[PDB]
Amino acid sequence: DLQRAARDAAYSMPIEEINPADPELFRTDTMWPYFERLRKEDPVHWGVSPHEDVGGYWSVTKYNDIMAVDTNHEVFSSEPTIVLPDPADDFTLPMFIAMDPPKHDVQRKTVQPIVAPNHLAYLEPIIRERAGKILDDLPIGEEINWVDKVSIELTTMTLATLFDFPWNLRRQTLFECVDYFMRLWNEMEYLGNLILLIVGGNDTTRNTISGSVLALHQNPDQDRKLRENPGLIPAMVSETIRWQTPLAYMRRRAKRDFELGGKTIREGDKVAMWYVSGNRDEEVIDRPNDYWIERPRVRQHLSFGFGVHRCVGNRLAELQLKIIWEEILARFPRLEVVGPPRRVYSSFVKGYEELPVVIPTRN
Ligand code: HEM
Repeated sequence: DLQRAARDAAYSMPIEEINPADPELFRTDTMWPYFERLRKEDPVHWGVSPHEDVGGYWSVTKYNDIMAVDTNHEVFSSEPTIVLPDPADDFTLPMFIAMDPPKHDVQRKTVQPIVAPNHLAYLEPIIRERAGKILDDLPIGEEINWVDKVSIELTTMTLATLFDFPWNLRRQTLFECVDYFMRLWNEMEYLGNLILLIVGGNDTTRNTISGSVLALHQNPDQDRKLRENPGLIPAMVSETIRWQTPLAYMRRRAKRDFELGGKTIREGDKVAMWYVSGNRDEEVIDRPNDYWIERPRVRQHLSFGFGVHRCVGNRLAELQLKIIWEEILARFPRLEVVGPPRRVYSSFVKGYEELPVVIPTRN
């Protein structure tokens, strides 16, 4: 089908021309063969994009390589940004994800409370109630865009719930403040930090909900295993977060000359940590291109990163999705995917815009 044509085109073409950051590979879902080939023949790979903002950059495609970059913030700087294209000046709000340790470590401490375990324990029964209602309102035996009707709805609910937003003069004035800045974003320390949490927990949680549904459509063996024993939901949530890799990569910038995969990454070079490709390294992961809930070491995966920038919201994400999926199995014995998805046109955000689903029956 498509996956074969791309395998042909990828192994055929001259390896230096492989530009993994092409967003048209990620939307057509044809990017796996390119990454597989690099993983073998050119693990640390110099490529060039047609786009200026990007230009030439290193693709780090293997698990251990990626870790060596992620964990080493002395050499590999999260400044000035963490996406490939260099910063404009549309949005100058201070993101601590694109800040380096001393300054970075301080700002992070300001958000660790809001995602602390005793606060998660407060939120759980609320998230569950609220998820329960969103799901009780879905239509039965009628086709819906799962992304708009379920993933966005549930994702919006969680973020609202996290910050006790509306869903009174100061509570209301803060929401409005936040809504303002989030709109501008799409088109000042503590405010950025709060905007980062929202941005960093929106499309990632969204896409993992849409992801799960497709994964189970593609593996009816593993749907059965899940509905038979619901104790496997946290496993399934892990394996989806690997399988789907909502943030495909994160970039860094070398502060000195550095040797990785026997190649000299030069000072000031851009380095793309391809988590999407590292999550499928045969060398570290058994049966990497298999949706496998009961795979051993289900938790060992790159999708939340490693090192000082490791997703601060990882346990909230896993608790959100756990509750969501408890509540989904309770209500719907089938989530039949009736048409092919329509994927986001980005090599950063690996996600869905459309996912046609029918829910036949309830309870
Ligand atoms: C499935 C869900 C999620 C995935 C896959 C994900 C993935 C990531 C990744 C890959 C990073 C960068 C790691 C690195 O550079 O080494 C990151 C950072 C971050 N994520 Fe998430 N994330 C998820 C959910 C969330 C949630 C729910 C929140 C907040 C409620 C959140 C907030 C953040 C923040 C604030 C950062 C920056 C951390 C720092 O700079 O120290 N994420 N996330």
